[PDB]
Amino acid sequence: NTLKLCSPEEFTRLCREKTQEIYPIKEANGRTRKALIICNTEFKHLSLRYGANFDIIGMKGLLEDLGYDVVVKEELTAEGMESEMKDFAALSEHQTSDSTFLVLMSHGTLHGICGTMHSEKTPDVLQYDTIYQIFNNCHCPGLRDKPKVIIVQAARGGNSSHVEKDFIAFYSTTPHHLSYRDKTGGSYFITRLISCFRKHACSCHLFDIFLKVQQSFEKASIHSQMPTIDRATLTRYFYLFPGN
Repeated sequence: NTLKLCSPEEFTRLCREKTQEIYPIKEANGRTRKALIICNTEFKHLSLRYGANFDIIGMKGLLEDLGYDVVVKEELTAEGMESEMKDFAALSEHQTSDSTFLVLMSHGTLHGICGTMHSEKTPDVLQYDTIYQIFNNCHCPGLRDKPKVIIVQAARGGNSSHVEKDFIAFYSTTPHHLSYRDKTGGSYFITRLISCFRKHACSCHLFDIFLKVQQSFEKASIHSQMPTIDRATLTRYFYLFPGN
């Protein structure tokens, strides 16, 4: 419904009692949190992703209610996705932010996300691996020691050096499986993620929220779809303290 807010009190208490178990938060005055959504709907050779727009609008609304200014880029090739993420990684405003969310929504393969021109004769895939190199500590100084949260809405095979740390990835389903949409076309993963954030971001850290999303797919099955936490290297709890 609406994003529920953390009291200033509960904010200040947790930042004081658990200072070394929590990611530090910037107060909103000079804060410039940034978030990126990449979504491909139409494809040169692959089925249309009807309803993807509902997921964009829902997740842009969630991120804004959590204090992020949201960049949305749509219908990209793999090369274009690479280019936008590098431009996004280099943005001044990460210096005055405490975190980021990367939301990727397209057709997917086992190890990558598809661009608009992808086909098995004309492969146009961005490896998920490449995301980690673009945003790591070496190549994105603005987000060092800050949580980089990746949300991936995609099928996962159903299309018929220096330190890496402070990442978490939340995939809509498990490897080799598909993700499903309701009769209006909205993704179940996105719909339940949004409502779970809106109820619990005020009092739960990120990993606890992800887990409640996964519990809902056990309590209310959707075929074999099970959101998956992947390649997680967070070193502290990530509280959002909405409203602060």
